[PDB]
Amino acid sequence: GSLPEARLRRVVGQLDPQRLWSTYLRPLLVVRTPGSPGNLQVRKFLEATLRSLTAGWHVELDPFTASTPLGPVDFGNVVATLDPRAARHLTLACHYDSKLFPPGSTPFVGATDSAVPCALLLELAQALDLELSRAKKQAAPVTLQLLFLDGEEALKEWGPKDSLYGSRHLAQLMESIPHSPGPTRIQAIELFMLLDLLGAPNPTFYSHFPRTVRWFHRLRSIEKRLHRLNLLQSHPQEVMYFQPGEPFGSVEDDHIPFLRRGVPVLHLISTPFPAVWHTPADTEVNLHPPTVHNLCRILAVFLAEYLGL
Ligand SMILES: c1ccc(Cn2ccnc2)cc1
Ligand SMILES: [Zn+2]
Repeated sequence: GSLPEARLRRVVGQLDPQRLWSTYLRPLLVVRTPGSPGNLQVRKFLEATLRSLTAGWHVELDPFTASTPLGPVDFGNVVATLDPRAARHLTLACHYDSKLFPPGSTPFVGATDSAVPCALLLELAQALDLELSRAKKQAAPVTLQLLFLDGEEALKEWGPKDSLYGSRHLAQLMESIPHSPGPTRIQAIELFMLLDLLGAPNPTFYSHFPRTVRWFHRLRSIEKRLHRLNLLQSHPQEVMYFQPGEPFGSVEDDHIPFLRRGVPVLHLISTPFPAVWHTPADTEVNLHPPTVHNLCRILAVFLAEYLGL
């Protein structure tokens, strides 16, 4: 169920690293705390970019107001579903908000956390647009969904109530909406793959959920293959990212509200975290571009194999 070497090198060749970097990543690297103008502008940028894709995605916002330590705040999740008619979908997710820090420092823009995840999803959707479009026209049975969640980060301290505002809301919302066969939109998620903390040098990923280990093994195999095919940079050893064995640690994140409702999850998060995590140095200059593009190639092959593109 793997690509022939020919399909694979063509798929990798559809990626455009400058597009990823300049068209998708750079515009996100602004302060975008919930309720801010910057957050609103990034939301509108994601929406408009997704609506421009030629495949003709269904794009909708999930807006809500919630109580926070800062008083009422308005949040909005961006939900892009390629074929709303389809029974089920692979869902790829990330958070688009940036963590609020108090005034008086260099602004926190969360390059790894999660501007790079956001940009990867946009690049994958654009690079595979012709294949995705063809699949949707063929009424392919499993479509693609991209979620850009708001309010992942705590506004003032992490706990079950000041965190995950967007994902908690969206999971409850999906539970309340009928789908066919469903019976609700929660059952339409065939797999929930959450990208977080990506773009630093030397990431390490582990399988967080035995239920989904087969897909983790697929990612590891694709890393090894692309290494052997001379398609990964600054990758001097065949397995570097996808590590076998017990996880370093689990991480509370936007998958939790879905996991608790029985959705299968793969958590694609570096553990240990980037050295710059939750400091103002989590910026563009501290990203490692070759790693970002390595991950984009791994993910593009994964996506084409998962969906038969
Ligand atoms: C502790 C608690 C929660 C997290 C979740 N997280 C992920 C990205 N930024 C924050 C990480 C560590
Ligand atoms: Zn964070």
